[PDB]
Amino acid sequence: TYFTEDQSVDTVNGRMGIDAGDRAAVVMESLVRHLHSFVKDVGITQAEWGLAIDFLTRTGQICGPERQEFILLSDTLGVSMLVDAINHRRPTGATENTVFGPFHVEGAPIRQMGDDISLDGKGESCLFAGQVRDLDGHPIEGACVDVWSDNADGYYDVQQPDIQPQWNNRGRFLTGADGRYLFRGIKPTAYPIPDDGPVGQLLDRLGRHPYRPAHMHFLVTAEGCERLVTHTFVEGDSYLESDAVFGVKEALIATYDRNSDDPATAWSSQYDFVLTR
Amino acid sequence: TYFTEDQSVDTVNGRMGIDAGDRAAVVMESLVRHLHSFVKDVGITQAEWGLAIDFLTRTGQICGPERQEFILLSDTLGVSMLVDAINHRRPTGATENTVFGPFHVEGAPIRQMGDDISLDGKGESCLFAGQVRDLDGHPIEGACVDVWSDNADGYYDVQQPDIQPQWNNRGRFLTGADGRYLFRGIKPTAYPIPDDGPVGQLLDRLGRHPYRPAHMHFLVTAEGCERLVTHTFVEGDSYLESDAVFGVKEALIATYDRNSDDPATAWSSQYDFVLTR
Ligand SMILES: CCCCCCCCCCCCCCCCCCCC(=O)O[C@H](COC(=O)CCCCCCCCCCCCCC)COP(=O)(O)OCCN
Ligand SMILES: CCCCCCCCCCCCCCCCCCCC(=O)O[C@H](COC(=O)CCCCCCCCCCCCCC)COP(=O)(O)OCCN
Ligand SMILES: [Fe+3]
Ligand SMILES: [Fe+3]
Repeated sequence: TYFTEDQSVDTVNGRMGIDAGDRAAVVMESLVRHLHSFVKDVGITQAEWGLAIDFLTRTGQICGPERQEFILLSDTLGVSMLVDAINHRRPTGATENTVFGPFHVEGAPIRQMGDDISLDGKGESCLFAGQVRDLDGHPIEGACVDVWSDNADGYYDVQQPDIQPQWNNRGRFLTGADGRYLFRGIKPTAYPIPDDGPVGQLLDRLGRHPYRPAHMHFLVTAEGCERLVTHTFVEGDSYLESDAVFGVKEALIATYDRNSDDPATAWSSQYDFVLTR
Repeated sequence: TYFTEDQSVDTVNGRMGIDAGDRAAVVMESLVRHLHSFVKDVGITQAEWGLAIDFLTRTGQICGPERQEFILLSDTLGVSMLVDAINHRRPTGATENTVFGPFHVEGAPIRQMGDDISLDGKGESCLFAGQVRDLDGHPIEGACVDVWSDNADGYYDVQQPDIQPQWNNRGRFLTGADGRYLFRGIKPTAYPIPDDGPVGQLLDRLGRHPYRPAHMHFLVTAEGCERLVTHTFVEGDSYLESDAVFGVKEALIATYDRNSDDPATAWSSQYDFVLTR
């Protein structure tokens, strides 16, 4: 007949004109099924529906050059981490992926080893070093170590374009024959995700804080290897067990050593990445 | 301790700081549960995730004074009809609700009975008439009949702000003691929902058309009665069995009679509304 509540799912899915084995049909069949199930499960009202419409609208409207509020929504509802988890499984011993987040920027300067990526000098100086190897234990020559962090104010460069220098706490480093990287930066600082839009509103309404534990992002790539999209977390950070975006993994926690002794930098963090074929 | 695929839902929901019985917690618990189930069900890829982010973003960004693309998305996935369905359980004999759609505009001119709502004179003239009553059969005095339709070009006034006169095919009528309404308009025309944004892209990808059968919208309100948000459909419209927004109900299909004899209007359509509660 016409639409009924009991046949809502079949009614909507049955309008599709594409073959059932087309990937879009498989995805959309499940999306509609789950969406209808949700609405029925909690009895979404007309007013609640209107709230949702308004929220989704504002979420897209606040997106633009320096802000991806839909990524933040995905991130804070654990969707991003879940997508990473089911797609980027790897053997024991290989460094684990985690949530990408929205603040990677392609085409960062290719810098020299030992260069200082902290261009505004805000934070405590830190020496970052380690080795890229394959799963069989061999250093990889010509791996690209693409790194990004916030500054001491809790912001990535792209969040404060007219304040932070371009490429602040960003750089790309290409390993030599020994697989080693080394650069100077600052010790990362815990930061709230942008909380002045819908995502911040929702966290507030759920009695959730917006913070992530301090971390340095590493995107490590090499010919013939799976792309490693990860971060290292500052050991001891108070938010390690309450990351707003669910990104922490035990093995990604990095030690930070205080350097009275080597006063080139105040801190050092050593961390080795292991890629798979 | 940390996020795992198999504990993804508990991990995310467990961060809520509000009481389990708070409406936001009930809704969001189910939203996260269903959203994670969906992602797992069909194995959303990183690329698919990225496509969704972009799509949701564009959907919100194209919203504005004259277009609610999130409503259209809700409508075309059957969510709007479903929310209307589960929030109404009216008695036998009361006129049924259906999908609101995005084109109602508050504060339409209060017109006299017999006034013509068709200001651009595009379409075949039609006389619309009927009676508002209660379930016991008594006319309702002082009901407001708030009506809106497209013009012959298949657009609501707000979709062509520089072309259509303001309030074209819109008006509010207040019933007298006999409960009767009467106005002149045009016979409505089948129309595609706006198909140049994400929603149109999606329908195209699913091999679905963007069309609705011809209809006149009626929002009927009265003191002490449930708000009636409905439409009447043009009998015999070839899209009655394939409404893009699933809004058709048998009882809302209206008969249209041709008037050779009184060529004041070409057509007349008589339809009574029965309010409840
Ligand atoms: C294509 C389909 C599109 C439509 C699909 C429908 C989806 C429905 C799911 C969302 C429904 C959630 C809303 C539940 C409302 C009740 C509890 C939460 C908020 C609530 O209390 O509502 C209001 C306040 O909310 C606030 O101030 C903050 C709430 C923020 C908005 C609600 C959450 C948005 C939904 C998240 C997006 C969906 C995820 C994307 C995949 C006012 O009520 P009150 O009781 O506080 O007032 C009394 C004070 N005097
Ligand atoms: C919290 C945020 C969550 C973040 C998102 C994660 C959730 C996963 C959602 C995944 C949806 C992807 C499904 C699309 C199928 C793609 C695979 C088929 C092959 C292909 O490339 O087709 C594209 C289809 O994508 C398209 O048509 C573009 C994608 C459109 C799908 C998005 C619909 C989402 C519904 C939102 C409801 C709100 C829920 C609130 C609780 C072509 O591209 P094309 O078709 O454009 O080109 C043609 C113009 N006809
Ligand atoms: Fe980050
Ligand atoms: Fe309409």
